[PDB]
Amino acid sequence: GNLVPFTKNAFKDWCSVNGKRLIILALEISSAVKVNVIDPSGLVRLLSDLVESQDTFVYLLSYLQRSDLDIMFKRYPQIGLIAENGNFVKLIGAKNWISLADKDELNSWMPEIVKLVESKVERLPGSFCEALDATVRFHAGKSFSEDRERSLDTMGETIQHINTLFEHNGVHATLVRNSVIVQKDQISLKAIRLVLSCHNSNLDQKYVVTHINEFQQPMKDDIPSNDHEVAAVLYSGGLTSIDEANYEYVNSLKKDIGNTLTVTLISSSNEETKTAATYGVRGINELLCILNS
Repeated sequence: GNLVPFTKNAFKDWCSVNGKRLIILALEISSAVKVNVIDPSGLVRLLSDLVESQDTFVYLLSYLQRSDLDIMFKRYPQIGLIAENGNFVKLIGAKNWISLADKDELNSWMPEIVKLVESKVERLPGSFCEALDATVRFHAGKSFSEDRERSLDTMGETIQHINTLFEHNGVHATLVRNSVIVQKDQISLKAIRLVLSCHNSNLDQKYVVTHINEFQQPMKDDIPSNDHEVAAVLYSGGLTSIDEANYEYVNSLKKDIGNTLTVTLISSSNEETKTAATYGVRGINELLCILNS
């Protein structure tokens, strides 16, 4: 609420560089007929000028699984995709997904996580389990209205249970809205770093896949190649803990990239919530109109 408003001038200033521009948009995409939600065709339409620019690369960061995103954006190859918050990446123009998630890790831990969450569901009527390929989400569902206190208690209990058992694997549970999400530590940061590296150092997919262990390493270890092909990076999101980690990371890139900009969607009322984003916008249409200017 106390952030400087995102404007066309601030955006155009950010664009004022010699080199590639990387834009990562963490948006809730829905094909349904929250209020800051948009459909695939609307997103592409509202950014038609932005994407048609030759030096600009736009990526969607989404919690959705690969198969849902492929259905949504099959007709729109101009948009890069990052699925399940970073576990999978489809570079612009690519036919195949890159798995940042390690399949042996998935095969080993996902069934245990799902079983654990399902056992919580049994003891909390109205709740349900959503299992994707590399993430698990425990939804309070109707249990939240039946008894919000019991629901929150059970979710907090579940967070402690999962973190105690899986933290050593680099896996954590977090409370997001009225659900618990289980994911790989800093996987969104690692995906952003991977996408940035590809466009910054001109990596082809085969190199990335062959050297995927390097992109799976902790965010601490970072020495970028001589290339500065990308001269500007922008991240837009909301006000979640995961967004915050992304804002802080993109903000920190100012030492390596040149121009960086972070902007968050704000509303009435999450105005008092703290954020590391530099700028704020009050709606998705306003955000996209600025980015397309």
